[PDB]
Amino acid sequence: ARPGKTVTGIAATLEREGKQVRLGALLWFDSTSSSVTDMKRLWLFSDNPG
DNA sequence: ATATATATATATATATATATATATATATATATATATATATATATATATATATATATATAT
Repeated sequence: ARPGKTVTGIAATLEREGKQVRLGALLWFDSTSSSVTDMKRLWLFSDNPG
C-alpha cells in the first residue's frame, strides 16, 4: 500500500499523577527502495505535553 | 523440442559533498611547590641582685 516515498509514525503516551511520558518513533523512505538499510529511523522520547 | 542470448527490472555498491564529532597539538591561565627576608623562640655566657639558708652571735 505504501511502496513509494512515505513516512510512518507510532507513539505511546503513558501518565502517572498527571505527568506525561511519550515514547515514539518515525520511519520514512525517501524513494522506492525497500531494503532494511534504506529505512531511515528516528526514535523519540519526551515528557512534555507539547 | 531444448537451450541461447539480449533487454529489463531491481538489489547493492560506489562516488561525492555536508555537516558533525574527533585526535593531535599549541598556548593559556592556574596551582603546587621552593626560596627568601623577616620576626620570634631556644639556648647560652656573664653577671647582678635576690631569696633561701648555713653557719653563727647572741640570749634566757
